[PDB]
Amino acid sequence: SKTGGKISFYEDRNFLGRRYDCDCDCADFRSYLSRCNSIRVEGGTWAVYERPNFSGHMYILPQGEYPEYQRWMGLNDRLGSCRAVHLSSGGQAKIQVFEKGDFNGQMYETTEDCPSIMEQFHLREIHSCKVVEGTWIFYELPNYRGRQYLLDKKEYRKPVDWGAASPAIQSFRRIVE
Amino acid sequence: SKTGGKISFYEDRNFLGRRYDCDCDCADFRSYLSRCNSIRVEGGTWAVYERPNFSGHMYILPQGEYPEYQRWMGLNDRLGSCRAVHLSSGGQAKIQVFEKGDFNGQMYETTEDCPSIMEQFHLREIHSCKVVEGTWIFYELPNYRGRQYLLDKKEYRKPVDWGAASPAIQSFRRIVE
Amino acid sequence: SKTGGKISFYEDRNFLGRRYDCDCDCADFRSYLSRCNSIRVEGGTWAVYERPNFSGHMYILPQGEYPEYQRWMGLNDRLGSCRAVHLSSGGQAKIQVFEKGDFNGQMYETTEDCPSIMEQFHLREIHSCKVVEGTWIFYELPNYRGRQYLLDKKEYRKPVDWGAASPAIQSFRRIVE
Amino acid sequence: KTGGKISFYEDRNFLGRRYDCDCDCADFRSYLSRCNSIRVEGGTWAVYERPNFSGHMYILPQGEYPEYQRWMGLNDRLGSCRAVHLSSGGQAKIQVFEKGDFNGQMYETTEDCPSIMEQFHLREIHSCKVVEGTWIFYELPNYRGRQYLLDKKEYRKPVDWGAASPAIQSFRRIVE
Amino acid sequence: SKTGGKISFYEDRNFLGRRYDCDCDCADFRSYLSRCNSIRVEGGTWAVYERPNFSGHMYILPQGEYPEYQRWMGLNDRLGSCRAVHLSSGGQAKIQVFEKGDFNGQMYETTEDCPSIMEQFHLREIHSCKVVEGTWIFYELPNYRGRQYLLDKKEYRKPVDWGAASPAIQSFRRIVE
Amino acid sequence: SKTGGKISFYEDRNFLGRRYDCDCDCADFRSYLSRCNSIRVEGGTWAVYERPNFSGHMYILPQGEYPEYQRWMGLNDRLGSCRAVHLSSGGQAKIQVFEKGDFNGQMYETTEDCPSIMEQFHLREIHSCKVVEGTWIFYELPNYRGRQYLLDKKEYRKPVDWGAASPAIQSFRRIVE
Amino acid sequence: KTGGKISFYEDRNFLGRRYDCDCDCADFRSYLSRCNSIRVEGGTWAVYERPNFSGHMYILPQGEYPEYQRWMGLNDRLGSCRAVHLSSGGQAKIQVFEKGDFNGQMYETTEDCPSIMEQFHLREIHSCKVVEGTWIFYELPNYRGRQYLLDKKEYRKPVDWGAASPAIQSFRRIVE
Amino acid sequence: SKTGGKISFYEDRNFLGRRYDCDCDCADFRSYLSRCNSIRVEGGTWAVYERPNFSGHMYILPQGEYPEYQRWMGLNDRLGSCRAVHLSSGGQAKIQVFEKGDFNGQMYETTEDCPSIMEQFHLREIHSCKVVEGTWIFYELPNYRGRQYLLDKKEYRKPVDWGAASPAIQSFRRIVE
Repeated sequence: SKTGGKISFYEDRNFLGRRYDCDCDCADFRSYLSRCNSIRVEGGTWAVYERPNFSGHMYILPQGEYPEYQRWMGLNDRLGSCRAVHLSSGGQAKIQVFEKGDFNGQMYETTEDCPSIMEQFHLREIHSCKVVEGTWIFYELPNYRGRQYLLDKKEYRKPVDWGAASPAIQSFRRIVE
Repeated sequence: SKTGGKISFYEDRNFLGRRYDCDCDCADFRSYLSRCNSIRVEGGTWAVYERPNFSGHMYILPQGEYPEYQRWMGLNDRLGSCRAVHLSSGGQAKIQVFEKGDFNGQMYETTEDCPSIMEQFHLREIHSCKVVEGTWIFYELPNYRGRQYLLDKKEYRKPVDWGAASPAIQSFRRIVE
Repeated sequence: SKTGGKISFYEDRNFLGRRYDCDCDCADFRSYLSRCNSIRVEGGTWAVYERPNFSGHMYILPQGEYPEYQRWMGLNDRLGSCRAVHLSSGGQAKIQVFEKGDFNGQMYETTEDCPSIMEQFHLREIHSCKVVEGTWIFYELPNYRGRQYLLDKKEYRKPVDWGAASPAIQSFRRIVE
Repeated sequence: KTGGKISFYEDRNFLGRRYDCDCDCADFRSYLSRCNSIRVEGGTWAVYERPNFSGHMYILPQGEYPEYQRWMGLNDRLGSCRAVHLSSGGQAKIQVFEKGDFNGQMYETTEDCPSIMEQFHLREIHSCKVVEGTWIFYELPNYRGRQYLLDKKEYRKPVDWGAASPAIQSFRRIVE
Repeated sequence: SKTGGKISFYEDRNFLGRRYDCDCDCADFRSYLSRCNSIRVEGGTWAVYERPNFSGHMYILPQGEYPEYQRWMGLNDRLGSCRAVHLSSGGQAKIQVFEKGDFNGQMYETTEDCPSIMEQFHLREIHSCKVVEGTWIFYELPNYRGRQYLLDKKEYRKPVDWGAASPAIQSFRRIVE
Repeated sequence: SKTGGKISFYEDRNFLGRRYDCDCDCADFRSYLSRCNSIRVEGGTWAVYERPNFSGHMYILPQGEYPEYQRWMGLNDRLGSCRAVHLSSGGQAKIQVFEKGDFNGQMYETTEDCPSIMEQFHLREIHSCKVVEGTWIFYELPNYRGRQYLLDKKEYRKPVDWGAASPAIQSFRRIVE
Repeated sequence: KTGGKISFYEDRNFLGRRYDCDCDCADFRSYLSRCNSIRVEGGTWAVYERPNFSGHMYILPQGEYPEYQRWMGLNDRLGSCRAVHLSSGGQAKIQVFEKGDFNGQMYETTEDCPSIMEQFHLREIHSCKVVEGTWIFYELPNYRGRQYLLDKKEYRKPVDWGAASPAIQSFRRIVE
Repeated sequence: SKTGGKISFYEDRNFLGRRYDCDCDCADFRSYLSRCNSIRVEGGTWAVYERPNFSGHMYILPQGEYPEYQRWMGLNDRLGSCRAVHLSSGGQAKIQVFEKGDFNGQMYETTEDCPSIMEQFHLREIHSCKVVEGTWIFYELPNYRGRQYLLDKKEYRKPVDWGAASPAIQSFRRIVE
């Protein structure tokens, strides 16, 4: 799963026999193993399928050590393909900003970035803000220059709550994983 | 929120001189480094600060290699604390579920896992569903048993749309990583 | 090659700036890098793309250390997706066996494995062979047991070139790994 | 070769004295008395009962072997191991022609081609078919221009692979 | 205070079932594990807690492997937060230094480094010294130059006792790790 | 230095030539290298000596990258032995406990552990405490059983400051690195 | 063998296409055109100008080589590498006698000894001297009891090594 | 062997309980483990001691997985110090060269290297040799340049058994690594 995601199939109970290892999708492994009867998932979370090419019944596995096929709700040692469930769509973040403080004045909501809040919003300062999802950097200047502040919480009622000595912030941007 | 992640500070530019490694949050390394002119971030995103105990001008450094401080928009060479940003992958994950097909009849919206549809809600079948944020697993039988189906951020107009030949679904989970 | 490849993209020349790493295919990394001017392939062979979703122009990158976008024949630094390339190990070996030593008798070829060459091909013993490519195991009996001998890509007139003098073999196998 | 390593235990269930190898060892009977379990983290390995690769011999893929009977072994008696360099590459073949997928013009040599016609007399290659391996076309010779990718298959048009003109002057093999 | 360190929690005993890795402080993993019956601590010392946000009954686990919770004197199987203990190696480090031999004459006690004896104190030579806590470096010339001598937690009755043929010492540092 | 401590010597400036690596003391390496002209210290802090068997002039090196022998204050490429400076003597911790709270009543000081504070100190409860060095676990019962509390700070004025709902603590113990 | 790996770069200063080996490769001219830098992370390696170990050949310890002239190389032309298994062990010899450090009783065979006198007729060994390697004495035979350790040296008393009685019945070699 | 050894001590049988790891000698680990009933040597060969400061009874432990104190012949679980053992690589090779092929001429031996065998031994060419043990390099000239050939532990009557037919060599070297 690209952050250490890997999964290892074994042909005997309790991690024995031949072992086959997979870092990505793999649409068939019936060549390497005849049967899979235990799995260790060291990284990530896997769709694992009975036949090859992602066919048959599907069982899914996160990090952990599975010594018997029944403790993934399996029904045979028949497995043939696996797909990594790659994580949530990054498109989940959102933020609310206010003109006056303590959530007063005109308030504007956005799931995207903001180069010049003067231009897209016609506000000079920002005195309070709720983060509803995600994490955000506040910039004192347009174009993501200047003093930086990190909004890793939920709500903020005046600029010092994000560690600013002034309401001068003029652009903001989301971080992603 | 807890995997590999590492930051390295060098006294001199181009990754030279005394070196200090932070693999989690450090509130004062001024006794190891007198200065920092170059950073390497092998993993994660970091907030570094000019002063210790996370104060002063702060910069965010993603993975990357920064041979002088002007590459992290640094003002000068004084840094003193480092904090690693957590970027919750377990954000919101909503799902809607209906008792009739094509989103008719009774319906619920949940944020959380459910070992028994007919316990927590009063639906025996499930015939349509909306996934709003995240990706979920549908189970044939109560308490996360039976055949599993996997449901990404889509809409599902009939049970056949998530694979299932039937509407016999009586538990569901959200994914986490 | 196998699934252990890994490629890393840098935003500046000489392996500097923000860095993104793949070990599997990435539909988009435009939400991670503004540009790309150096690449480091640590494993595998990769196909890289100007645009997300594998559109645009395509450059092929083998293992090595690429300090500039012109050292992979690129037209500029706009890349947006990548995807590892495979080398057909499910179709990378055949064999030619021979009833009489030094290629007398009649010539029997396959690219599959053979359980009981009696059952499949109607010979009692194998006296010669040339292997097209691949590595192969002979066993004494049909069920793949008994003494085993292995055969790298070459030409053996008499059973002495592999590990015995008895002609007794009744099963053979290509090995994928 | 890449990341291969094998471990021999004098006792079953991966206990006792343990001796590790990642290339070949012609005799390790001095380090190891018996051998009743093996771990193979990477690669496939040939294991010989006696030193310098003699005696009965077993193959073992990666996997975990707690008894000698699990690798079909006869006793606990083994003393040398060779790693098997499975032939990587060597199957890339080709074929070309200046008209549409017909045995008219031909060319079947498994080297490289910096020039459409210097490395083999031909104006422009109009279609092709590999017999194994993966090959790369280059819109202009000495391997410049638009890169294009072909897997072991048959082609019948410069649009059966993604391109515009039949403009094609170079062909290179891949190995991994 | 910042090197490798890792803790692993298993849903089931003897290191089995779903697994969760903490390499720095985690304030709530109840959404990854419903339980924990076995822990592995590869690095560092940890505080784990029954409830999230570091509350409830707490246990300290050093490096080790704990196959049931009764091995960490656990009361039951509910754990929810993990915090890594910092054990400051840069504790106190005092040194005394005299202008005469055998601890006679003017003398100072310091906790901190000193680029010039004859700047901060008014001694040209240094002829005796006591190391109270820690280990220090003596330098021939001011500003951490010249020949270095190394001084562990000992007493030093004359300059010859720390190696030096002379008393020409005019800077010193403490060690840090 | 046993927590990842390693050092690498190179026979050319800027990390080139033959490289020799050392995890422990090494009383000679003039066989492997003729000259050392750059060093990378990846772990720990090293005494490094001019001749073999820890002889000649001594230079010491912490973590960092030293491309020229002069930037460790060297004078030649002559080096022959190295010793790891292993960290501070663990014997630095100390703690003060009080009968009444806010540092009242009889007060007892100890640099060692305490099995039964009733027996060694004849105190039933402990209502306040200063840690002067080290880190300590408080036990509600004798013999290090019972509820655990962690004193990772400096001073504490009533039991809840170490998270206790009661003054019932009866043994305490130091942690070491 | 243990942890050895070598990297060949087509370009100087560790750039270009790069091919890695940790066992031997008989020919890698297909993966690598030229070679102008090498990195050797582990082990010592023999590098041959031509395939299957032919041509001129250079040794390279671990180290970092940015030019071919840094390994005394003649060109950029090389195509195969063997890892050199430096002989580990093989020098442990011995000698024993029942009186005090005198060539009276003798015994010089470089195997093991579970029994003071069955594996070689002698009551108790009273002193000894190894000619190389490191050996271990055992207070009682079949290698039980107080262990004692001898480096390549000469001894002249069961107190020249740390023990009480001259009680000594077993001797075992070490290899690492 | 070399410096890459590593041994790990467990307080319970079957590699359980608290664990301490060494890669270099440890005068005391009684401040870390109450007991020891299983050991894991991952590299090297180790000498372990009942008491700190290498006193008490001594057990020698080669690479392997020791689940019980009786499987290293111990008398109980009180161990308190350890220290790696070396294998004399500064005295592990000699050679015997020969003026005339197949051991005619007179017999010249050393265990050192030889720069100019002309200067040292008064021969123009080397026609035979047997190597006692060790690996050796012949060069064409005295300064260790020219063509090189290597020689593993064996017996070569004519210069054909090593890589040439010309007798021209004037320098040779034992290699330590």
